[PDB]
Amino acid sequence: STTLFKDFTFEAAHRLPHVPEGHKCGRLHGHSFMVRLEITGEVDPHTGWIIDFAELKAAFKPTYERLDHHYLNDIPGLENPTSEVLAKWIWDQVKPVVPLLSAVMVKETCTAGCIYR
Amino acid sequence: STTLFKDFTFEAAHRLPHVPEGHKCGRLHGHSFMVRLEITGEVDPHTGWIIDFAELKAAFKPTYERLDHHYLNDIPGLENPTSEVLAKWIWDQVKPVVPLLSAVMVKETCTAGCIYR
Amino acid sequence: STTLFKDFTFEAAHRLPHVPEGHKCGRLHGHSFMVRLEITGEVDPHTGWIIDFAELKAAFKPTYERLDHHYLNDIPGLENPTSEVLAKWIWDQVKPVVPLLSAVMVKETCTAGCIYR
Amino acid sequence: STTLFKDFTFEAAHRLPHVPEGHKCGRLHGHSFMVRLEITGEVDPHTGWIIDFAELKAAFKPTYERLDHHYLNDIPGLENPTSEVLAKWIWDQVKPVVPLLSAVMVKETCTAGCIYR
Amino acid sequence: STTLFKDFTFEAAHRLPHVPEGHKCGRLHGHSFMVRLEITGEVDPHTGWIIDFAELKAAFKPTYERLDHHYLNDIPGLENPTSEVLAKWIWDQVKPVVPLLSAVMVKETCTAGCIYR
Amino acid sequence: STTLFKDFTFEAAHRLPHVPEGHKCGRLHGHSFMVRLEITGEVDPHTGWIIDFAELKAAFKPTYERLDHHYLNDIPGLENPTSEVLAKWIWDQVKPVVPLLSAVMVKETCTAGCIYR
Ligand SMILES: [Zn+2]
Ligand SMILES: [Zn+2]
Ligand SMILES: [Zn+2]
Ligand SMILES: [Zn+2]
Ligand SMILES: [Zn+2]
Ligand SMILES: [Zn+2]
Repeated sequence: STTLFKDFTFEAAHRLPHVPEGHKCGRLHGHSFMVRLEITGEVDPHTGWIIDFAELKAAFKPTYERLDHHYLNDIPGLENPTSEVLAKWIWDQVKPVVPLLSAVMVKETCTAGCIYR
Repeated sequence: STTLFKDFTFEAAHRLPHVPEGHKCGRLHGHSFMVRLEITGEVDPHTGWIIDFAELKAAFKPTYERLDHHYLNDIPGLENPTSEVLAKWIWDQVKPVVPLLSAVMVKETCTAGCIYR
Repeated sequence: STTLFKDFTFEAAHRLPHVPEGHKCGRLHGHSFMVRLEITGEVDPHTGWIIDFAELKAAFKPTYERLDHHYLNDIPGLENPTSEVLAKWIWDQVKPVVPLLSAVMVKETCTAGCIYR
Repeated sequence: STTLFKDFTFEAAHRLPHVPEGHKCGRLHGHSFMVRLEITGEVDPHTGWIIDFAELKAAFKPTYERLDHHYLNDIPGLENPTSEVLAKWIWDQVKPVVPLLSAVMVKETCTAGCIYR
Repeated sequence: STTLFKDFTFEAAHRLPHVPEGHKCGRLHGHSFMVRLEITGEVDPHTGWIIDFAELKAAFKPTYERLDHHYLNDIPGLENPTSEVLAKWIWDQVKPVVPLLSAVMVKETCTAGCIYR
Repeated sequence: STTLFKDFTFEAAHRLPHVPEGHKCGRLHGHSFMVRLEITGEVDPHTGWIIDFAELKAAFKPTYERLDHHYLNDIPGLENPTSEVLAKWIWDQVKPVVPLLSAVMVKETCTAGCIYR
């Protein structure tokens, strides 16, 4: 009934393979992505934390490193790297290392994002 | 399971008619409104999208074009143009042409708003 | 269902008493905190408001005045003033004087927060 | 050289009377304006300030009063309330009571502004 | 004197060819770029403007459409697309069509940019 | 010529000890500060940079680690930690190790700050 969240940003290149022929999103293009990891459980009586942040950064780092300053399409499972797919992919990578993960949000621009539960 | 949202902003004038006599919100005034449209449903296996963003831009244009750089009180329904009523009004114009709309959020200033579901 | 929310910022010092000895969060430090108060209920058909912002500002001021330009550890209950605890603590001061309160959000930095419902 | 700046926002209705017939700016609209007041001068060796802020807030207050939650065009000197006009008008009102003011910046939208000196 | 500025954002891929072997910036990556164009000139007595905003949108359009949703390295003059080269290149495409232009600010990420001229 | 800027944030405590009896700024308090370092110089013909953004972090690291998650009053030179004094103090710590530094900006809150050259 308490939730935490943490934002990270990464710089990346991608393109959408399944859009019609002219579409601007089929060009190779890039963005400053924002990812929000959201976490839900009990507040620890001694530490007063649901989770240490240094834990959360450590458990995300392997996945973060694959995304940042990379080309998304070269990453297995991101063959079609829209926000929807990216956020599912991210959940799939993070959830088995962060059991208390309750949601992933991805934002490609400042005016548009996607949330996966 | 998956949600998407898209943010727009318009510049309009409004004033509240039902506040007490000298209240600042009863004077002719303006804001940079932000509106957020939230969509929920199935991710298409092939496009990797819930909805094309261009369908949405197009289905909101007419309602948008009515709000932007206008005086709100002169639009039928926006007689009492608080944030609450305005989010409800946008939902009401928008839900018929975007069946997957799951929420409307209105912000009048950067420090306050309202969400209608 | 309609939800309102208002955002406030205060400047404050704190430190965490229960982290291990090296840790940077055990040092005397501070932040620009953000508290989001969120309210749920019925829109008044006459005023077009779930609540008047003036009643909200007035009901939170006592709590705000305690938090702002202060050292958080010196407030009873905020002895371990993390986000999770800061937010439960704000809910307990505010729920009694704002019965439609539905959530409290606290952010310490721009990239990390906590929500209590 | 040392410079201070302070940012204020106000909400306000306006319209531009000298744009052509169709033009959307010639329709009654509003924005959330941002004004930045910039001040240059000696730092006092004892207080470490160029100026007390409360002395800037109090010296701006009467100009800020006339602008916040008002229709700009009713204000003499603002009959044509473009950004360039509105920043030169604020300097004309503030400069006499803050003789260290060195610039005034007005923004109407988050992406556009104007600087007068 | 008076100064105007207008901000644009474009989404794009690039990478640096002249950085050391392993350097992250030599991978294909991208950013959400910010470009600020700054204009300096006389305010016209009758319109109250330095320059019509959409006279400026229309004049940046061909330079903008080439940068947006594109791969910076394919464009002639941007074979080494650093901030500093980007900014001067934007200058060189725009200056000839916007005589009053007085500065180009390019930003690659929220916390880093460069100003030419 | 060309200017680079890079922004950093740190989380600190302070209090001013030279303000009158009651003043809110004389109480132990904190902010999320922001510091912009600004650098001016030749763009290198081959690298297309003025300075390497990595040589800047390394040279600033020792100063940033003294300010971050600390109480500013304990640091010599910051006896009276106003924005103005702090900006000047950052200049004096950084200029010897970054000779192309041309300005330092400090922001205590999102709505106020100070530039030193
Ligand atoms: Zn994209
Ligand atoms: Zn209003
Ligand atoms: Zn802290
Ligand atoms: Zn306008
Ligand atoms: Zn880059
Ligand atoms: Zn302070």
